[PDB]
Amino acid sequence: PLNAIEPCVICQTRPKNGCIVHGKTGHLMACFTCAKKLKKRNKPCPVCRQPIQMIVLTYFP
Amino acid sequence: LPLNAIEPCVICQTRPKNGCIVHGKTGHLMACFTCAKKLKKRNKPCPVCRQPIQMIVLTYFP
Ligand SMILES: [Cl-]
Ligand SMILES: [Cl-]
Ligand SMILES: [Zn+2]
Ligand SMILES: [Zn+2]
Ligand SMILES: [Zn+2]
Ligand SMILES: [Zn+2]
Repeated sequence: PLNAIEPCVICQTRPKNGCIVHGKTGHLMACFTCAKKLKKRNKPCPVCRQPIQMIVLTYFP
Repeated sequence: LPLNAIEPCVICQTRPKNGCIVHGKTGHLMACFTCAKKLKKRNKPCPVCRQPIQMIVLTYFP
């Protein structure tokens, strides 16, 4: 996934570490800060429009 | 920026890192969904932090 290393598609600054979770699937295209704002404002997933169940701060060990 | 995100699953060394191991509010992404599901199914902890595995999230990269 060559886009995994590109910046947050919302702020184009921070890395993609704000995983938007819904059930057993996640869309990772946004930083924790950007993804938390969406959760806080009760917005859906930007790409699939499923509700945001949680934000997971994603590390690549 | 996490340049290691595009390296393969550290377990099978084949499939991409799309098996996010979730525990509390954090996730360790270093394994494919297949490999991460086997760990969860067999009730193993997170390979790198040993926290219990709450869930595996099949991670897509829009
Ligand atoms: Cl959250
Ligand atoms: Cl699971
Ligand atoms: Zn952002
Ligand atoms: Zn989504
Ligand atoms: Zn694997
Ligand atoms: Zn862990």
